[PDB]
Amino acid sequence: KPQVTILATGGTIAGSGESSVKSSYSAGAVTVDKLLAAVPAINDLATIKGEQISSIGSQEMTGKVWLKLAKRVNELLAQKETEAVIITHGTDTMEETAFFLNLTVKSQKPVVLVGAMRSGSSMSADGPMNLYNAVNVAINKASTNKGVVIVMNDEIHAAREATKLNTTAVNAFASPNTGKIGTVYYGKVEYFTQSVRPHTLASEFDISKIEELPRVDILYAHPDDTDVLVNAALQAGAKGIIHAGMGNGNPFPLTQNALEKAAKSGVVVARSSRVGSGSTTQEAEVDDKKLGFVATESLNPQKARVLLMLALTKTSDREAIQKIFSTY
Amino acid sequence: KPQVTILATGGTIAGSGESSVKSSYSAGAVTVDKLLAAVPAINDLATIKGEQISSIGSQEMTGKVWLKLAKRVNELLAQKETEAVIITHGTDTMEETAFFLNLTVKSQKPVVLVGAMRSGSSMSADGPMNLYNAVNVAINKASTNKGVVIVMNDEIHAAREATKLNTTAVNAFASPNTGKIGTVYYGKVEYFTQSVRPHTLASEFDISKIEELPRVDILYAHPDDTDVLVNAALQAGAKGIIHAGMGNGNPFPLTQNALEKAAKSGVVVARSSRVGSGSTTQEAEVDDKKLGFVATESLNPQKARVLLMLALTKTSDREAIQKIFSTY
Amino acid sequence: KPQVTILATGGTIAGSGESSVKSSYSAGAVTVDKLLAAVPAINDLATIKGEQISSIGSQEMTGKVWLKLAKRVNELLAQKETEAVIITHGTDTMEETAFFLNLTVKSQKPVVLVGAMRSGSSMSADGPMNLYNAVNVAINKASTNKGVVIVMNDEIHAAREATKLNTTAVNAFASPNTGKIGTVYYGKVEYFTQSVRPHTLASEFDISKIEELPRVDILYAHPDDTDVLVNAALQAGAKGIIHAGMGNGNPFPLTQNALEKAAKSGVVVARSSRVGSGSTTQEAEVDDKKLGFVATESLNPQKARVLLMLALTKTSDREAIQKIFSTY
Amino acid sequence: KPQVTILATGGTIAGSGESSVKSSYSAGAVTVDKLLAAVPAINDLATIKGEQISSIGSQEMTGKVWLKLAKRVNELLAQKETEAVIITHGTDTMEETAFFLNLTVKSQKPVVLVGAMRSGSSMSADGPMNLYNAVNVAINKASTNKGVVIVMNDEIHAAREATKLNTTAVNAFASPNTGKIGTVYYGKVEYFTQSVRPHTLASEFDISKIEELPRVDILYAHPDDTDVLVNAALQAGAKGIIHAGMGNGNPFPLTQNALEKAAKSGVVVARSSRVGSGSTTQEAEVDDKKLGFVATESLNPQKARVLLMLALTKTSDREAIQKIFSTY
Ligand SMILES: N[C@@H](CC(=O)O)C(=O)O
Ligand SMILES: N[C@@H](CC(=O)O)C(=O)O
Ligand SMILES: N[C@@H](CC(=O)O)C(=O)O
Ligand SMILES: N[C@@H](CC(=O)O)C(=O)O
Repeated sequence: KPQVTILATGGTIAGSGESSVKSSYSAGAVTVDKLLAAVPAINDLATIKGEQISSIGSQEMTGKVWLKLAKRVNELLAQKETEAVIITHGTDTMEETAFFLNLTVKSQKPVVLVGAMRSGSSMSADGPMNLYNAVNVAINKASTNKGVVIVMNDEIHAAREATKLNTTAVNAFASPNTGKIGTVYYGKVEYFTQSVRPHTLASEFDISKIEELPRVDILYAHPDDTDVLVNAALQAGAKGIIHAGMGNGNPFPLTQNALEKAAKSGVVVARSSRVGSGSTTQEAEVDDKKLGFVATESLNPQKARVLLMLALTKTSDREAIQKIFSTY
Repeated sequence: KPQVTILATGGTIAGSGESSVKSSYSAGAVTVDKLLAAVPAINDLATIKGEQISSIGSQEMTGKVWLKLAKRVNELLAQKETEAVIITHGTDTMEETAFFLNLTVKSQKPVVLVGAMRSGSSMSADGPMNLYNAVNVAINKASTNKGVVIVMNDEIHAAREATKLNTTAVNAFASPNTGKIGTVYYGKVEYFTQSVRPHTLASEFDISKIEELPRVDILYAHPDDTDVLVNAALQAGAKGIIHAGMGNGNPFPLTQNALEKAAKSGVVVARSSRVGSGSTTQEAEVDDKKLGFVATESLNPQKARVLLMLALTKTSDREAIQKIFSTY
Repeated sequence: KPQVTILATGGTIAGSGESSVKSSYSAGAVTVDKLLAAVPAINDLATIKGEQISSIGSQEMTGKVWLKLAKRVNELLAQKETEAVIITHGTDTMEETAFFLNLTVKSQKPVVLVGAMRSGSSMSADGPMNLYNAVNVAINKASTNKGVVIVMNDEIHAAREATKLNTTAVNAFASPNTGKIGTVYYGKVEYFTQSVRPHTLASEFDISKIEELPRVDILYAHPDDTDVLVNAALQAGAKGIIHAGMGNGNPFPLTQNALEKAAKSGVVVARSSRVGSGSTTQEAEVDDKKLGFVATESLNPQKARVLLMLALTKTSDREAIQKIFSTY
Repeated sequence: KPQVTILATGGTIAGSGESSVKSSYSAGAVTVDKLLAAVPAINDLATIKGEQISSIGSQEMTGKVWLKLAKRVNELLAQKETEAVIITHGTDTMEETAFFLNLTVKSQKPVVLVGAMRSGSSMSADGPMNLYNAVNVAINKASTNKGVVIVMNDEIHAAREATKLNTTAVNAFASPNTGKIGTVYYGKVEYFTQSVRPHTLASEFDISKIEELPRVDILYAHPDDTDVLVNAALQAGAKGIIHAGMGNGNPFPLTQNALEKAAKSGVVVARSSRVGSGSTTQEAEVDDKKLGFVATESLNPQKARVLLMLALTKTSDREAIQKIFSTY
């Protein structure tokens, strides 16, 4: 059987309450032992080890945990015995973690993120099936060199493309600019596409000596907008600002003036959009070269923030950062 | 022929350059005369008058223009001769203006907003067809008491439900929580549903004596979030804050603490979501009663902001504002 | 507590195996007693009675069962004590049954159809939550006069609009031309729209004395198509044919010739589309008046078949049937 | 400039009426000269030659035209000077032609299909932009070895995945199981994914000596279904039958019996679904091995028909054809 490590970042996503007997096997973490008792079929698929990386809701995630997680995944995948890693994660910020890992994990071995939109104690809990399917995706031969993926609701999503698009639905994850790369239905894994954007082993980013990430704020645009939030971000030491613009990345005029001042001060200003899908394009209404801004193209604000944080570990140059957005 | 007024808020959405002869008829505004020359078939459908309300891109919209527009629409629809109004508008913030009018226009006569995702001078410009269809919707007997609608890409969307969900596509408008209420295909209008949430003549809001709207800021949530933007909004005199939360409206802990302090000071804090669709629900992970927050339910951040601005013209009471979010 | 009857058309959609004790209460049907044991929370919401109408997979449905079901629902809802009916049904043809009931049930009281895309013995079975939500929708005051609805995956779909759009997903039901009319999330029911097309008490159709429905076949169009299936339908005594055309209802020329001959013989030919969404329109490429065909407008082939079957109980007149398609 | 050939299969998709002067250049086909006059910017991108392959609406397409087109495309792409082919085509059956070419063109050079949902003479015609973008996709370096693509509405779709999913909308094309592989916005081409299913140079099929394709019929399933259409297809010499089944490919019992008899006679029976998306899976409710059927997995009925036609040029063996459906 293949060997896989499950890294937990919070509580259990499958099952509820205490186990009906004390397991003889310890996987290495109580959360993971609880998963193996809730979804016993996973033991027939792989030898499972477990680790508790953090113990939080995903809305409490920080860069410090991202760095810890990425360094550990890199260590685990460098081991000959370890065939893949599965990370159990809260759904709220799963897309941000997945995208961060997709640029920092230096391996072709599968890395699968999975969660649950319903509590494990709920009627019709989705966690058990989501986990079972995640293990099957982690051990599949075709999963190699696909990048980091999210497995939810019988679907396999590329980390660059995935987002949570609904507050409550079991089918909340989507890839609105490209679609799922594959499917997993009662453990049967099939891929139909793959990303052509560089990831994992092909990424230029290396976080192995980084202890803290650069500060990047996100602003939400609207009619009758303001300069005071730009100013407060600058005052708090923001190294970058993602602006979630109206339509195709458009600012209100007062805010634009403030962003232009931020960019001149050396804070990188990257234009995204509040709309949900599509590219925030170059050479539309905003003269990015004249103002000193980067266009984020086909991302969203929260994933753009992750990429700009990584870029800022290397450079604050506008052209070099535009090239990063136009590559990854 | 029915009499309709077209109100322009910027430039032409159809045609490009100068007219091939000087019209004998003036509709009342040069922009509208240019529309009638670009889409001459509309003159066979209605007697068209025109007015220029503002001359801006929609990313430059302000509450002052919203108030001017709402008061003028109410004046026009009070005239016996005027059967409907059409408003030409930039796409970026069309959903905000439409939602504002849906709660402030005191009439059952149709109010249609229309725009264009491509320039009128572009190949395959969408403005001419969008406008032709908009006039057909405005004059249709079934359009009475539907509320304010957006007509784009052969679709009729209810203002409560409509949003721009893509940066560039001609089909960028959607109603992600309910779908379009009708269709309009080469001018043939058909309704399949109507909103059951109160609007227009049934709305409690009245802006006839309001000269300035309450300040309401929007915040974009993310991992490793901050208190400084909350604090800057408070300092700039925000009467309300929309928080675009992670997942089902969840804040990061530092931010939650700052929002709790805002709410205690009498600034209304309303929880929405950054995700794009679904309800930001009551009685999920955030104890709204204990912290002093409102749940915005099935809106999005930018329409929640419009409703909170209107609510704040009447009250800052938490319970009363929750009832308003649960009604409209 | 309100009184509701659950009518089963096959097996259980929630739970698996035998009950852990023999219930003292009999609801009136073993399948329903099994549902009450699998989802005990439903007993706190309503007094439940049960009946077994048929015992089949939905792919085995026949007009005979539709007639039995419709007559029984009409009898139950005529009783003062009965507040609503819930029908448990296989997903495959749930849309056809729902649409048939929406034109034949002469009552404003709620009629809710519900099923499960996963077996009740599966990990993460959706039936328990789907049923719980269905009962909550059946007892809600706002559900009155909404027509027949389908409740799946936390969504409320109007029967006229609903379809199964995916082979396996828990989120397979959709309303592709209009969207869901409401939501139901852990039993909390909210409506946002309603149909404006006539249904239930406002329908002209009455099946109380009908023992067998007219035969209507469906044909699937494609390049290099044929006349032999039209001919075989005619030979088998088809009273109507739904043609699932290419694009906006277009036939291949050989097939068109055969359909024109069918229509001249008195068999009603109604044009739908194989594409999945949108209206099959009048006055596009096919001259329906000259050829003797009906355009089905905003339906799909299988729901068009249901409406044409009902129309054929009354008339074979082309204009009268076009009016039926353009009304319901 | 790169040299590209445009092959027309019907009339012009852009422009309308006569040219304002007689061109000095002939591209080689009057339809193509009319395109170059309607969209003159294309002449700055490439040296364009033109050919008229057929003169029909796409609803009149036959296997004979598919064979002529595939052989000609193979001849052209074997020429050193020819960098790509563009094919103008009716939208109704564009997905079938594209899928056929994707399995029969023996080249990595780009092959782009393009059409228009509105007439060139319409207001807001989409053909001019669609064609401009199609030429930009054809000449882009990243378009090599992507397989055959459909370019519509600013989107690049893989032929294996693309379908017309709406009767009338300009955004009618979709890839419901995977999404678009790239974008093209005012000629700026970007790819985000590529198909991992074999195509073009990697396909086993070769049509160079085939003069007529095997007959394959499609049947539309429904409640109270019949055996007479199966029987008529057999009688007309069908070598294969695609069954568009209820839900996950389920037949009605009478029909299943007739299909079992067909399969025993050596007619290949392949199960697809009427639903619109998802896989028609193996090992669900239908025992394919026992009955002698193939599961078409993640296609739709009309593309399953194209693949079964090509499979039947080589074999009628059940297992071998299941492998073909599981590969391509
Ligand atoms: N708030 C939870 C949501 C979930 O996991 O569904 C989390 O993000 O940790
Ligand atoms: N930025 C423009 C976009 C458009 O109209 O499409 C506006 O909102 O005014
Ligand atoms: N074939 C089953 C499918 C389901 O219920 O999910 C039925 O239609 O009865
Ligand atoms: N019926 C036309 C439709 C179009 O091109 O949009 C065809 O397929 O040729």
